[PDB]
Amino acid sequence: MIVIFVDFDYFFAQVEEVLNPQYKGKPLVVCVYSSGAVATANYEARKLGVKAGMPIIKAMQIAPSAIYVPMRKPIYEAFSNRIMNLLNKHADKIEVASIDEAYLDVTNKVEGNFENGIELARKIKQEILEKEKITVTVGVAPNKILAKIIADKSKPNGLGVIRPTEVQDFLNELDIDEIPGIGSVLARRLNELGIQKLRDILSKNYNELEKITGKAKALYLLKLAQNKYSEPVENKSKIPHGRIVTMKRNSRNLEEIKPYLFRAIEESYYKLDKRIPKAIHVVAVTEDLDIVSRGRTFPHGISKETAYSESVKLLQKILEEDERKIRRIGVRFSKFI
DNA sequence: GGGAAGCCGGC
DNA sequence: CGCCGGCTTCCC
Ligand SMILES: [Ca+2]
Repeated sequence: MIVIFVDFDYFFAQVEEVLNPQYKGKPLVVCVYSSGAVATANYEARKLGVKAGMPIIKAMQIAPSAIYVPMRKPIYEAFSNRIMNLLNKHADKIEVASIDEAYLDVTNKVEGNFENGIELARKIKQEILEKEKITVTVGVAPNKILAKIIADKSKPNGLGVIRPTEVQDFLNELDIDEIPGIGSVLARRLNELGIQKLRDILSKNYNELEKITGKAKALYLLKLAQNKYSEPVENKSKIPHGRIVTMKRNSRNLEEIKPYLFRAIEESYYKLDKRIPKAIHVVAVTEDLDIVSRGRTFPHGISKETAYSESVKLLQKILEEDERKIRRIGVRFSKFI
């Protein structure tokens, strides 16, 4: 398999500089409100210590010279959509992982030769750069997971590569904390059990391991540690779809809300097109503007009716638990196929 | 079935 | 930047 993973560097900030070039070379911080937080920081801003998730208040007191802009999501979606469309032209299959990440299966495209894959990846960085002035990072590897890992090692504006010949040697010297699913709490204690690198997984009690990691993840690590891990690039998009409609007025009455919720399972569902969700979320935004959501997960796609049936059920649950008044109601679909 | 808990990771 | 939206597993 030949996977190219493409990661748009600090995408929201890059989009702002492309739109407003006078922002280039000065700190720029993109802000998100739900006090607000940093969604993205450009280079000069990051260089001063501004990080994603940081409260705007703390950011200002380390980058007072930064320009702080509000997040303009619809326009970032427009750029992303365009770049995704550049991508799928070069791919057999493309998995959109988020607004700024995509995995391309180009196996059948470079006629199976990893070398022409690397060059394809170059052409792809250059194309995006010429046409959209967006710099991206790419990783080229035999699978999705390796492609990502080496991509993150190559930040920013990079091109990282793990040749099929190098896979085993690479997997071997790989620290355990560099592995997705392995956060701080359990890296800490895989270390306490003598596991420092992914190879150490091979030489361990599978039961003393299992009891802290979990069955499915122990499996994951084993399969990974022996180059027997491979999940395919599914041709799809993981970006949640849905819309939230503003109501006539505040309401906590199930029957007043019900049709509003029912109509959102149209205004979005038409735009949903071919893809089929496994998860439903009713999103309620209070008069307070707080977000109250009840999601459920079903190992089955979602017909128009399977929504309604579980829709109001979840709307119930929301009303039956929160006391706040509700101003807008909506729906979010995820886990597509 | 589905809520509580712990963990990961994106923001 | 330390917090809370998805997944997995424990528990009732
Ligand atoms: Ca990233």
